[PDB]
Amino acid sequence: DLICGTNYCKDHPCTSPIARASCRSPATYRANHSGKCACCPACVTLLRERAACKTYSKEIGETPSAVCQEPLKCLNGVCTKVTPR
Repeated sequence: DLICGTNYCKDHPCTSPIARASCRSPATYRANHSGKCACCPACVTLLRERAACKTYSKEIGETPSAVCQEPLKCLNGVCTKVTPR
């Protein structure tokens, strides 16, 4: 679990970043998605509630391009409606 301080990616820059111009819909560009602390851009796919998902943790470097559609979270391997409190 490698703390992702505001300047982490300055020390660990994206080495082979994709361009925004390269993502093809329905996939969409995100400036900070892939790699440890999400230093790399990605063309991402969004998943619906209940759909299966792989764990996403940038703190950990586990950064699948297919992610739950915000504010859904991947819990127990399923895109889950979390409502805080």
